Amino acid sequence: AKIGLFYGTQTGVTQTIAESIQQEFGGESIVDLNDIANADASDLNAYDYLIIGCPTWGVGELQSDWEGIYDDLDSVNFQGKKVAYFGAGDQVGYSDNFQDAMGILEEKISSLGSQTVGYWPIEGYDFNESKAVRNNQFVGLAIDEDNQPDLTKNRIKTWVSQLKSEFGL
Ligand SMILES: Cc1cc2nc3c(=O)[nH]c(=O)nc-3n(C[C@H](O)[C@H](O)[C@H](O)COP(=O)(O)O)c2cc1C
Repeated sequence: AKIGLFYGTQTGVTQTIAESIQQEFGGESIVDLNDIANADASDLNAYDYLIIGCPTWGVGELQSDWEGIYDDLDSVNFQGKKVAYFGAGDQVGYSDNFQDAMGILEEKISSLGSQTVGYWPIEGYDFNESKAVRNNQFVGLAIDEDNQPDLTKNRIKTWVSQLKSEFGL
């Protein structure tokens, strides 16, 4: 597929969101799903369009599989590649670290010559601080199954429509 989606998950939510995103794009012919736990950093080189999914755990920390491959990211060819991001978080229980993991990954990957695409509005959420927020907007899709599960389906629909316009679809 032209789009490679790499996700990490601890309690399965980010994987379910990833599957939904793949479905919304049109399925396997359009988006390849890859669990970062079973990947080598070089696997990301096979795609020119990437989607990076990761939930936040601990206190604003990267999900363990992403944490484990983080130091290898600088060896990947991200030069001129368009990269989108999504994450699962809990804005009520972790208002000061909402979606910090997505922010950490974008901050690292965007510093490696890539182009972040898929910015998302912060207005549909209530939180205090987030490393995923730059210039008053999220660096990618923020999903909250703990507090806003009813909004997930339409958020994904909206975001994917937005991304197609930015991914050549
Ligand atoms: C112990 C614990 C720590 C968490 N830490 C954070 C955090 O710092 N920020 C946040 O946005 N959500 C945090 N969450 C919420 C998770 O990101 C959320 O439940 C998400 O759906 C988990 O996704 P996953 O199932 O893909 O692992 C935490 C939840 C728990 C139970």
